[PDB]
Amino acid sequence: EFIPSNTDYPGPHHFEVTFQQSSTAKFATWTYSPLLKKLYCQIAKTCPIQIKVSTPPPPGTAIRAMPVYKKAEHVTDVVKRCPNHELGRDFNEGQSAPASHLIRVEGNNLSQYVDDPVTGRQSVVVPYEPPQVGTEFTTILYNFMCNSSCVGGMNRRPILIIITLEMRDGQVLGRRSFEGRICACPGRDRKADEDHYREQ
Amino acid sequence: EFIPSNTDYPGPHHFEVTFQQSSTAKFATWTYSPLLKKLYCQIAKTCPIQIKVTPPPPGTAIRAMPVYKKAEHVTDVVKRCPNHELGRDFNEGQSAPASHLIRVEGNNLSQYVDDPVTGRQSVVVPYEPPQVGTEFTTILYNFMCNSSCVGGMNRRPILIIITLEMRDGQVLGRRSFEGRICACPGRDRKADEDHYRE
DNA sequence: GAACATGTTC
DNA sequence: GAACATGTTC
Ligand SMILES: [Zn+2]
Ligand SMILES: [Zn+2]
Repeated sequence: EFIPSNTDYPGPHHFEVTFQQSSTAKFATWTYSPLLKKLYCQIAKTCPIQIKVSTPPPPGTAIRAMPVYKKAEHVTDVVKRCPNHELGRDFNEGQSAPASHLIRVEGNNLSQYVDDPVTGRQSVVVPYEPPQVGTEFTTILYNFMCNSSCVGGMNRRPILIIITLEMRDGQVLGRRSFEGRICACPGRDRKADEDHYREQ
Repeated sequence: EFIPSNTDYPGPHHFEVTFQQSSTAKFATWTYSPLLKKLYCQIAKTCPIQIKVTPPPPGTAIRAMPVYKKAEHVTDVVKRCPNHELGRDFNEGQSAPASHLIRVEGNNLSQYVDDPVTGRQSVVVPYEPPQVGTEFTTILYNFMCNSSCVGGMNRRPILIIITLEMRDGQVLGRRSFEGRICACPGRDRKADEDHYRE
């Protein structure tokens, strides 16, 4: 349990996590690499994630975002904000979410922020909301308060976002995961990363 | 007093601040440019600074103190970037306050002073007579934050303000020079000295 | 955004 | 130490 399972498992309900493709326009804040199942996002800059459910789940069902290290070695390490930002004045003050946590859900007040005493694991749970009428997808806002190169945070260590569809009980109804990249230039990094990996 | 004066003023005694030249072998933990009166130093890697003196009324002591080179930022107080101030790697092991950028390695008689009115951080040590056969006294120094350290002096150059002053704390000597805690003190000075030439 | 700065890898 | 990684200046 302390190491959570990256492994995708879309539940009985179709569990789809989709990033509505950013505006094509030049200034991206979060481009997502379909090919790399990787998300390059600017820091503390809201990026939204869509979730598609083929069939409705029993109520109280909810979604848990959780960051973790890709590097097997680090998986053991807990994902947390870099102290330097953890106390940082600039955002702690706007947002009620605990400083430590990396993943902030933006725009929900039922958002529950979690530390697993057993695993000392950061996460943030929100209760599933019916996709807007005439709308396919329940969209969510996620804020990352640490760069991927944030030293004393996950310096230099890639991470995975584990979004799970869970019962109140906690039974896993479906999970999807992808690489994250909080950087300064999610654009450049994506292209270099794409050319860098694809051209290989 | 809030903005300490960069200006050099060797006094009655000849205040000699000098870095005995580094090995000249390829590896450079630290280097000091005499052209730019700038010192390049790897982080937290001990760097030795000596001083050559007229003997000075006892209790005289010497204080290092960092200040931003950029006028705009002289007002700001140089301090360890949180993410280091917290940092386990060295904050444990040494007895000096994490806040502090400059650490003196050799002494236990060193005092790390956080001014209440200015709020500035510096370390004061008492002058020791150069050891016999030694022309001058030599003080270890430790910088616990890269010159490019976020939440500290993340991008902004600094000057080390060294001064020898009496127990009264009056100013007897003073010299300052720019510092740059980097990861590659060598390439930097060559880049910077190279740059300046052209 | 391209030029630059600056830490890290192999 | 060269070549890569990555926030930052203008
Ligand atoms: Zn951070
Ligand atoms: Zn630091």
